[PDB]
Amino acid sequence: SIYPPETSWEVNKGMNSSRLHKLYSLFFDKSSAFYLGDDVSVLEDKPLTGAYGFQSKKNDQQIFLFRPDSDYVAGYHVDAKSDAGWVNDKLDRRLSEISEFCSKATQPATFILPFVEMPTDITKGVQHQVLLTISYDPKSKQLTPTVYDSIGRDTYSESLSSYFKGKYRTTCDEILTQSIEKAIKSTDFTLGKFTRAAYNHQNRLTEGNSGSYTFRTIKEVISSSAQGTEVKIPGSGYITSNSYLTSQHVQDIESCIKYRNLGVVDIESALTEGKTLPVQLSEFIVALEDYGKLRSQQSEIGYSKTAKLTAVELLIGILNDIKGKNEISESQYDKLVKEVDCLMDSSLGKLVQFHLKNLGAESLQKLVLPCVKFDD
Repeated sequence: SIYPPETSWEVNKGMNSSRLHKLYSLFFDKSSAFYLGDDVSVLEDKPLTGAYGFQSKKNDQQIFLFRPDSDYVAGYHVDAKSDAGWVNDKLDRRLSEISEFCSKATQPATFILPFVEMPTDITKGVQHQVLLTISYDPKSKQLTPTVYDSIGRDTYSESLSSYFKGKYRTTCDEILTQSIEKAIKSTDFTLGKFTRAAYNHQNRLTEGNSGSYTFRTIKEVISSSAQGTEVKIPGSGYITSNSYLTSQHVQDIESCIKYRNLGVVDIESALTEGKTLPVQLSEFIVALEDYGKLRSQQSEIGYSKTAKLTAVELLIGILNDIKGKNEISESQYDKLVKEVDCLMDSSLGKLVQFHLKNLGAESLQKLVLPCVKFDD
């Protein structure tokens, strides 16, 4: 399976398990604002199926980060006459696997699992991205569950009176606490206080960018567990959301999803042996081809559509020729210079600009010139 470059994506347009996995590649990119190799290093294994293991350099603690899964879903019923909802069987099945790992765990661990919360009895379909953290201390013996939420509170001109919270739920906390209680019913562990940390002042049905917030919280919870520090979030350690999810964070995310072409084997490698994934030139070709496909489609000033499909076609041909063995005709290089202005216009430009920066060239000509064979 492959995580394509989705050239038109932006953070307000939502998350899914595949792209949240793709963003995991930035955890060992020293160039990225999400870099963790300072804070932790890879572990072996220590087999927690479906999770990546990490050992902190600074202290004793073990961090397990679960790979996103489209079945990590909890549904809650807004109507409080109904039952609290459902937790999908797979999410339940790794509350049980965490608890069995902890039953033999001998060093303290934190478990990080990104999942999706949704209201089922409301006709409207809304998905909301949240983060489950379970930390276990081998001497308590406590699992403390926490949910990080990027859309809740400051409540007031629009809260529920403690009457109406008896009538309506806004959260899967009731059924998720039940799931965790049932998962440790087997064991001897005492269950710590279930808390939900709601940050980023107030948002709508929109997640719509909470995928990006919970990815960011993932990096914050690994960093803070490695250094033995409280987790800091908006409204509790960070001034406002833009302190937390800064503009550099947003673009590290947007460039990863928009412009790279990663196979899941590459990401698994990247976090099972703690290494960066250098951008290769084939990705550039693929990114162009899917900017081409998606720009054929619409809108059916500026450069015409036929102008930029003729642009990217010729530039893909060049990059293919450049790729193997092979080298590029001088006749074809003149065609490209008269297309260079079109390649760098309007988002297609940011695509070209991204790859040029990640393959070490100042421009198209400087990228392709060492490659040209003049006659003669």
